[PDB]
Amino acid sequence: APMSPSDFLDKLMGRTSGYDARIRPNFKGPPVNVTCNIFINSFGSIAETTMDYRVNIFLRQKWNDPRLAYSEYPDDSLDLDPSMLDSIWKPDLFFANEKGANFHEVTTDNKLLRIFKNGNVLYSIRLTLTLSCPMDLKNFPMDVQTCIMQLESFGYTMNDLIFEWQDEAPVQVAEGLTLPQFLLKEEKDLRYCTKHYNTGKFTCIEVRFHLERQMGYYLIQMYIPSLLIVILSWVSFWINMDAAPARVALGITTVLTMTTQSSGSRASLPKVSYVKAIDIWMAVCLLFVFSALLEYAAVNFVSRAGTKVFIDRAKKIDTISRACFPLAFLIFNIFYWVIYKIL
Amino acid sequence: MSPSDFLDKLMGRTSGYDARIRPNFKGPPVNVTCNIFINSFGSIAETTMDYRVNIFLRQKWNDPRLAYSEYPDDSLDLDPSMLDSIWKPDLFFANEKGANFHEVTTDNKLLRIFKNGNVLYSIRLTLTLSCPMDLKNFPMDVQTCIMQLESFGYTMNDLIFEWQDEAPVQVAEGLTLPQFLLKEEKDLRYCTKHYNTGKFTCIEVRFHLERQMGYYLIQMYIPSLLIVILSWVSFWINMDAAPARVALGITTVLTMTTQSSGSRASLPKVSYVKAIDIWMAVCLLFVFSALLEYAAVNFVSRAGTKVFIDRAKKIDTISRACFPLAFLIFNIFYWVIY
Amino acid sequence: MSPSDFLDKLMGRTSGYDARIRPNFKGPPVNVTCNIFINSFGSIAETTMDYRVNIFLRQKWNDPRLAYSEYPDDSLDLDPSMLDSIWKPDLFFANEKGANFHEVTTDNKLLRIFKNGNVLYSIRLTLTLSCPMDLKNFPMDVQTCIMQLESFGYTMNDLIFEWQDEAPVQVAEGLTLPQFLLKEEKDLRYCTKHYNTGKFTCIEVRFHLERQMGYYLIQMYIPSLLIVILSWVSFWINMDAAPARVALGITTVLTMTTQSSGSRASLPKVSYVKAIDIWMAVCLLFVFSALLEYAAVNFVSRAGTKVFIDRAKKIDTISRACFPLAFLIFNIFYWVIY
Amino acid sequence: SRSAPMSPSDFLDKLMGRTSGYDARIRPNFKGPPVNVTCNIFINSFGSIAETTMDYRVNIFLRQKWNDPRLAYSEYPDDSLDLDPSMLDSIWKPDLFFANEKGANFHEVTTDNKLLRIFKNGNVLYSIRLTLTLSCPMDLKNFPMDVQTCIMQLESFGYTMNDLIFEWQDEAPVQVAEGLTLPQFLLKEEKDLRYCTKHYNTGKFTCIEVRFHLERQMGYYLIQMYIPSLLIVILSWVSFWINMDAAPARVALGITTVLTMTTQSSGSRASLPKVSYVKAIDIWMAVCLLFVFSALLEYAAVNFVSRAGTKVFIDRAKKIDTISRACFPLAFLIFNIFYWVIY
Amino acid sequence: MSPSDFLDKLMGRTSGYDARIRPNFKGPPVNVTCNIFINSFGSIAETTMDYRVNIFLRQKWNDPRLAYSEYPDDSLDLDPSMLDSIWKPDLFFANEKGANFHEVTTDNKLLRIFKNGNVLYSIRLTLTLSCPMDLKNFPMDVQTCIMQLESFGYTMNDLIFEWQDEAPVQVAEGLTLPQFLLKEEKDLRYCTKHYNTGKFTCIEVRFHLERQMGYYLIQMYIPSLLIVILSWVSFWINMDAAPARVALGITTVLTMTTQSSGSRASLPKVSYVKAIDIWMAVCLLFVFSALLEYAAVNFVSRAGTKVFIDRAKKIDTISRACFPLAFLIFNIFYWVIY
Ligand SMILES: CC[C@H](C)[C@H]1O[C@]2(CC[C@@H]1C)C[C@@H]1C[C@@H](C/C=C(\C)[C@@H](O[C@H]3C[C@H](OC)[C@@H](O[C@H]4C[C@H](OC)[C@@H](O)[C@H](C)O4)[C@H](C)O3)[C@@H](C)/C=C/C=C3\CO[C@@H]4[C@H](O)C(C)=C[C@@H](C(=O)O1)[C@]34O)O2
Ligand SMILES: CC[C@H](C)[C@H]1O[C@]2(CC[C@@H]1C)C[C@@H]1C[C@@H](C/C=C(\C)[C@@H](O[C@H]3C[C@H](OC)[C@@H](O[C@H]4C[C@H](OC)[C@@H](O)[C@H](C)O4)[C@H](C)O3)[C@@H](C)/C=C/C=C3\CO[C@@H]4[C@H](O)C(C)=C[C@@H](C(=O)O1)[C@]34O)O2
Ligand SMILES: CC[C@H](C)[C@H]1O[C@]2(CC[C@@H]1C)C[C@@H]1C[C@@H](C/C=C(\C)[C@@H](O[C@H]3C[C@H](OC)[C@@H](O[C@H]4C[C@H](OC)[C@@H](O)[C@H](C)O4)[C@H](C)O3)[C@@H](C)/C=C/C=C3\CO[C@@H]4[C@H](O)C(C)=C[C@@H](C(=O)O1)[C@]34O)O2
Ligand SMILES: C[C@H]1[C@H]2C(=O)N(C)c3ccncc3[C@H]2CN1S(=O)(=O)c1ccc2c(c1)OCO2
Ligand SMILES: C[C@H]1[C@H]2C(=O)N(C)c3ccncc3[C@H]2CN1S(=O)(=O)c1ccc2c(c1)OCO2
Ligand SMILES: C[C@H]1[C@H]2C(=O)N(C)c3ccncc3[C@H]2CN1S(=O)(=O)c1ccc2c(c1)OCO2
Ligand SMILES: C[C@H]1[C@H]2C(=O)N(C)c3ccncc3[C@H]2CN1S(=O)(=O)c1ccc2c(c1)OCO2
Ligand SMILES: C[C@H]1[C@H]2C(=O)N(C)c3ccncc3[C@H]2CN1S(=O)(=O)c1ccc2c(c1)OCO2
Ligand SMILES: *[C@@H]1O[C@H](CO)[C@@H](O)[C@H](O)[C@H]1NC(C)=O
Ligand SMILES: [Cl-]
Ligand SMILES: [Zn+2]
Ligand SMILES: [Zn+2]
Ligand SMILES: [Zn+2]
Ligand SMILES: [Zn+2]
Ligand SMILES: [Zn+2]
Repeated sequence: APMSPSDFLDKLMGRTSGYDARIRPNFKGPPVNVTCNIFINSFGSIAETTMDYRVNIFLRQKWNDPRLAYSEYPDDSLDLDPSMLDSIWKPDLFFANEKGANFHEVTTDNKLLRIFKNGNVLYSIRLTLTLSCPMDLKNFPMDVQTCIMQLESFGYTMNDLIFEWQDEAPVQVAEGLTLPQFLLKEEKDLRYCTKHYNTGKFTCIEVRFHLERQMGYYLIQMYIPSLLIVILSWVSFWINMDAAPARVALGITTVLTMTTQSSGSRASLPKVSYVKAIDIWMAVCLLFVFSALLEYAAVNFVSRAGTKVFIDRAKKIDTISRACFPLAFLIFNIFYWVIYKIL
Repeated sequence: MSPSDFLDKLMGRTSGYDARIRPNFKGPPVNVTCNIFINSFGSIAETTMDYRVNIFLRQKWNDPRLAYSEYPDDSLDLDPSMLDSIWKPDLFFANEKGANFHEVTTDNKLLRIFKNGNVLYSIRLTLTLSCPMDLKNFPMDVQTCIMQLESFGYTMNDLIFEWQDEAPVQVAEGLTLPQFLLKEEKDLRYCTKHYNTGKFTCIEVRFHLERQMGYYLIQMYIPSLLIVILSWVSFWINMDAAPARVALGITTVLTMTTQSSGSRASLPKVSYVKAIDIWMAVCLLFVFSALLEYAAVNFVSRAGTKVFIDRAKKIDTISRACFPLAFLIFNIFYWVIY
Repeated sequence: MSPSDFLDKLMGRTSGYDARIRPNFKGPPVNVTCNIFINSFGSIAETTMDYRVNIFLRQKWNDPRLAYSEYPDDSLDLDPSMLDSIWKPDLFFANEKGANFHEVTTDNKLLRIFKNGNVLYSIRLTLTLSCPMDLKNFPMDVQTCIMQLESFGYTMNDLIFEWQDEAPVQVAEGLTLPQFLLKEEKDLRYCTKHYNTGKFTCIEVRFHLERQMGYYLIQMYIPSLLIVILSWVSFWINMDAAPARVALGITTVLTMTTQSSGSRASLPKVSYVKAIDIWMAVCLLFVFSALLEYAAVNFVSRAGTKVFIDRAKKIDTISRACFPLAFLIFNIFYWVIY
Repeated sequence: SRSAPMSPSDFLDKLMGRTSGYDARIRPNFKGPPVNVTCNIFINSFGSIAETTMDYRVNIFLRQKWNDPRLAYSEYPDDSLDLDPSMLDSIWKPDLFFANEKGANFHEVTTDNKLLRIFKNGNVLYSIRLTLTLSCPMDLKNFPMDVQTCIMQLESFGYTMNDLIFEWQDEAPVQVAEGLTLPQFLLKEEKDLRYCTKHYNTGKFTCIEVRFHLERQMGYYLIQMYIPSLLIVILSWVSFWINMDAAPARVALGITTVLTMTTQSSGSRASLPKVSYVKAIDIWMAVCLLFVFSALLEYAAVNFVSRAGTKVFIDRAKKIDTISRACFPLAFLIFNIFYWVIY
Repeated sequence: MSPSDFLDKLMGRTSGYDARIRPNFKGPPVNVTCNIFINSFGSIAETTMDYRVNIFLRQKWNDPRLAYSEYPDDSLDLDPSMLDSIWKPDLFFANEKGANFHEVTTDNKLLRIFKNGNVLYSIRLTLTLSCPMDLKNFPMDVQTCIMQLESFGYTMNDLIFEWQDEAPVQVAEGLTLPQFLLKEEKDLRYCTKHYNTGKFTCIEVRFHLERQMGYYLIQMYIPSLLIVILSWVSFWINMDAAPARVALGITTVLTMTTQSSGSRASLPKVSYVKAIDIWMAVCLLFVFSALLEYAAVNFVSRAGTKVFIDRAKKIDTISRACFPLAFLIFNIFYWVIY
């Protein structure tokens, strides 16, 4: 008859085992090789203001512990109760760019422990992580962001512990996982982030996600409504020059609506000190609207004396402006959209 | 037999019971029958794309090691501290963003065992669950929010989940949602997962949430009508009054833009066209056209000759009937489509 | 007898006491008498539809195993660490959204035992309780917020809750709420629950919260009067001044819409008509009619003939008396109804 | 013959450990008079004073002193001994809680922020660092020239007055960190001390109280509230120097000042709780609104009496502006004299 | 010697080691040498007057009880669970508002011991530290944020802190702050505390944060210029156009007030004059004077006599050159001062 599980666990890692979790596998020999892979269950809360993003993952860690090799059962592997994780050695993996992180204990510890005949261990744990993602917003809202995730050892130096991504499918994403503001690109870069502190040299592996911001929201809520205000400023040119309060009021309100439009769009962003692509658009839209008001300043000023010579001279400005600003604004959009579509 | 001695022999020191070993450990998978009582349902957020729920999660399964003959009682209600001593499933919620137990004034847990070794295990949980939303038809949209009950560590050969046949999901009497109607029919299905670590049991319940329309009539649709109707009073005003007709034309356009942008403030920044965007867009055309109407009236009437003053006067008389007509025709189409 | 030896024999190692067994375990249900002291009452949120409270929860019951004769004292005040050694009820709050104990500087708990085995158990708790609100009469509404004390694991045959006869709910002296008046009368009743797991004891207290009106007079009703009264000054202005009368008519309409929408910002998005919606709607009619009044005046006076200029002049003289009259008549109705 | 003094390990074991027979569940002088606990606090930080939630936050060192005869020692000549704070679990100590506490926490980084010192005669000094959010009911009648009294109640939860009594130190019970400033308030030097002895249906419990006096700084409200209101009132007066024929200009100027004043008034109430009594800022805004609203009614009169273009009425209307030009600046100055003198 | 046996003899059961006793307990104070690695630096809030940091805190000291000769290794890297078995300093952060350890996936701690008994102890911490700010020169202000490392329980005769001589504070490569520049030079000093409980070791590091100006040029200073320049176009407009010049004068004043008040929204309510208040105040004078300029032009030109119409015309011609000049002179002064 085969050995009872209770007796087996006691002899392998319990009281009678002589197993010490404070000693690493191959303790006098070469470093432990931990093979990592992650399953991304959820990806979101991508905040420009706080410059971070949230992720829910299953972190898988694989390594060999010869002390856990067994011959008592024919099974290729054994699925163990996760309470046995406290009894075995395991890597001290932490996330270097983590701002917040927690385990999941409902309804029980969200953990998995599997051991193989030859002493291989599979250790999966569910984690929620808030990771820092420094952003370059120069091309906002046509920007593309690279958010990273660093898996590092806190206490073991490179001679004792080394991390490594799986060869096949290191990062997996849940089927049908969508982000409302971004597109998560299929290609994820993998690299080493090996750290050198004054305490020594520590293993660190990295994955980089590429996030492309979706443009459609900004067309509807930012670019189209700015067009509306610029087009509105042009109706001044089809209005009678004698109607001063109407043309001025129409010129002012477009300028002020454009400033609140511009400042309101910057409300959901961090206070960076470089020029963004949306700042260029709003600046130029503000010129075209501001020029339409200066256009009437000229029309009102040259037409002071009611002599036909000046009334017609002022009339000439409106006829030119009626064609030139719509032309000049179209020329600007050609340049603008080509620059941020080509580059 | 004294309860103290009984508990010791069944699951305590003298029992030889090992909670690290599942029931029927060398045999077929443990069949866990689940049912939930929804105590509270709310915090349905479009922005963060999730909802909050307070539930009693009931789990039923058979553990032959816990069968008893010492008492005639069909079942025994045990102190929940004994839950630490017995095996139980590792149920987690796959789409959970936040979750907690309830420990006031004591652990909000229930443990009941039956003669034949059946276990009833109820626990009170608060869960924040993710609910991806399709807002194409907002605010006449209907949302499907799910809840996945999954095993983290046991594969399908060791552990299987299953909904109760009779009344798997129960809702507290008189439970109302201020923004939504929770439909009576809940879909039940399997979400069985296949990871690189293996095949894991997963069962799913889908709630159907129908957004209540009344709020948006009062705070969104009626006040937009008011601005469109306001733009039409321009057509009954004297054409000579340029500042009045222009100012009235502008303010309606700007009030309409702030109205439109303000309605999008409580929503996530999605990149598709919503039903409210169509309404505001068209309302903006009718108000913007009313201003362009005066641009025409002011332009054709430049020279004070009677021929043009009457020609300009003709535009207002047509516009007075045509925009109210055209706007009514639009509402017929709009409300019929959705 | 030394206290150390006494505690050891009553509930410790040598006692044979088992906290997993209830008092009168083979007999009738344990009668727990509850009373609460409300230390703090506030954070009453309409949006999230809940309120926060800080209380001392007192529980009284008899455990014959804790009867003593070793000391003449009527009762003994025990160190609260002994609460872990005795049986106690599993009271939870059914409508609790959040709850916590208080551990600074030590556990905020009290344990007192009496000669005959009676136990007094007081614990300080902060609770966030759900309070579904009816805002039909807002801001002249009155709200009923409840608090349910329930057993999670014991059925009615094993455990029954009951309010004290004398002063079950006590309130700290000078406790005031800035937005509400907490009425002196609190309703007490049974909320006995029937789940598929059985029948569970539940007792309930209902607080009546009357919203204070003064804030809304100053920040909502008076400023709306100001805008309505402002619209009437148009009628004392020259009819030739089109831009002035129109601009004055528009700005009052738009100020009234932002006034109306801004007042709904601190409320949940409910789909029924509130009393404040009626007021703002009617105020909007009187302001909107004042603008339509000038549309008529400007339209009938097109040709500068004396017959129409006087006919248009007649409208203003009637309107000067009729709208102030009609608005006063509306307030008579409105304030009398609510 | 001078033998070696007792080892600390053995000493702690005999005083409060295994061999001691010490029971932390029994109070000092258990069959005798009440334990006299002498309290004092050091205020490390004082802030987050919120009108809306009606509370304030404080970081303190809470010192408690009392005598436990069981902890008297003669084995060392030292007047006192500084003990590892893990020994706090082994001794009896008071059950002090803060009666008006809405939130409270200990500090465990990098170790427990606690101090335990014992004296030859059995006196104990126990200091613990706490962050507390305390409720402070506010009277805003005189806001923003209001003065607030925020209290802090130290109470026993489980011990009645016959077993436990609290008492402030005679010398310097409340100490404040040097250079501690509050941006919105001035913390007055004088702190009131008194008894808050509680009588519940569970009995009579010791309670001692400290009252802080917080005087709100006026400078912020001059710059952001009072001066900008003056600007709008002064702006309304420029109407009186404008031509009476210019109806749209005088009306538009009259309206915009009224509406700017309402948004000014409602915006100032945004950071306050929704109280149902009249505040001092409500009086100011109300009167400022009268002066601006009267300036518009002034033109209603000017426009109405001057209907027919006859010289008699045009001059009669002209007389109103000349009186108003001097009377409103006078009347507004008279109001400020009254207003600022009252508060 | 096996590691298990070695740890048992050095600090475990057979060791006789007592973590409640400090190294050199009857002798001179323990000298703890501190150094920090700044992994992250941010959340610098003016409103709450604090900042957040993520660090590795390194502590070095000698414990002769931990000296070893059993292995030739210069040092040994120990499992961090052994930290509970050894004595270590009670370092706390005096100006800490919030602080936490990091336990994912295991305790983020490092323990290394040397032959001679030296200990290296590194722990990862997130800290929210208070940073009182002087905003007199905002937004051209420079801030000094400090970090105090103090002993809570040990007086100066038992425990002394000290910064490392070489590289006490290290910063992660490529660490940038979006609003500030973290200066390379960090001041180090002693903050030794004297309470009524005694004299306690305290060492301090001061970071110098220079606020980046570019954001405020784009979102604050340039848009204010735009409104001031807009006010000047009034001077090229016909004096007969009263509603146009007044409306243009008003809207610039009101846009400037909302501009000014909106810039103060992200700041604490301090009662001293800031540099941005001076700028907005002066910008408000130039815009307010442009409106008073027309009050003069409209008033002196009452009677249509050529003498006054030209006299009023003279004011505009002077104002057209003088305000652009005077505003340029102001900017020369302003930007040179700060
Ligand atoms: C000269 C200003 C007057 C008032 C003109 O303003 C207007 C029209 C009327 C006037 C003629 C409108 C104005 C923009 C200007 C034109 C300006 C630009 C096209 C850009 O800026 C210029 C000058 C600027 O150096 C001050 C310079 O950046 C420097 C410093 C930078 O460090 C961060 C550095 O990276 C760089 C290398 O070098 C830049 C390259 O080039 C453009 C960047 C300005 C955008 C401004 C805005 C966008 O939204 C802002 C806000 O939400 C609002 C309410 C109004 C906008 C506005 O006010 O827009 C706003 O502030 O035209
Ligand atoms: C008809 C609208 C035109 C544009 C008129 O608008 C104005 C004046 C000009 C036009 C003549 C102004 C308008 C109110 C209307 C008159 C309307 C009422 C007195 C009330 O509503 C009516 C119709 C309503 O049914 C559409 C009906 O509800 C029932 C049936 C519904 O099912 C069909 C059902 O769901 C619901 C639960 O029970 C009701 C009993 O009775 C009143 C309730 C409307 C209030 C509206 C408002 C209050 O604040 C809102 C907002 O903050 C804002 C910015 C402006 C307001 C406004 O716009 O106020 C506002 O939106 O007059
Ligand atoms: C007299 C005001 C009239 C209405 C003038 O207002 C205007 C133009 C029109 C009028 C002529 C506009 C006004 C500024 C003033 C001129 C004022 C200054 C240049 C400064 O202030 C003066 C007086 C001030 O003492 C009241 C004094 O502070 C000292 C002494 C105080 O002890 C008496 C003491 O407590 C204090 C701590 O230190 C100071 C040194 O000097 C300047 C500081 C004022 C700035 C004001 C503002 C900036 O943004 C604010 C707000 O976001 C807004 C909406 C409008 C602004 C405004 O309203 O700006 C605003 O409120 O001109
Ligand atoms: C065996 C451990 C550790 C130890 O406790 N001792 C006594 C020795 C003895 C001889 N040589 C090395 C050690 C150290 C290192 N090994 S270990 O490689 O298994 C180990 C164990 C735990 C660790 C660690 C390294 O880095 C930080 O956490
Ligand atoms: C008996 C357990 C587990 C174990 O510890 N041992 C020693 C053996 C021995 C032989 N065959 C299988 C095992 C595994 C599996 N069984 S179990 O089915 O009861 C079990 C128990 C706990 C588990 C688990 C599976 O997966 C998740 O956590
Ligand atoms: C004695 C307990 C409980 C138990 O553990 N056993 C062994 C028996 C034995 C015989 N009859 C009943 C029991 C049950 C019931 N009793 S109890 O009434 O004291 C009890 C104890 C704990 C409970 C509970 C009821 O409801 C839920 O939590
Ligand atoms: C000695 C304790 C407590 C106790 O456990 N016993 C057995 C007795 C015996 C005789 N008289 C009184 C007691 C009580 C009271 N004393 S005590 O004064 O030290 C005490 C100890 C702990 C307490 C308490 C009072 O009230 C709050 O919690
Ligand atoms: C040895 C400890 C402590 C102690 O427990 N005893 C018995 C004595 C005996 C004689 N002299 C001093 C003591 C005190 C002080 N020492 S200690 O320096 O190692 C120490 C240990 C722990 C401490 C502490 C001081 O202050 C803060 O917490
Ligand atoms: C602590 O050690 C440093 C060198 O590591 C030394 O310079 C300093 O003097 C020591 N401090 C004391 C108080 O002895
Ligand atoms: Cl206007
Ligand atoms: Zn790539
Ligand atoms: Zn369905
Ligand atoms: Zn009642
Ligand atoms: Zn005082
Ligand atoms: Zn320096």
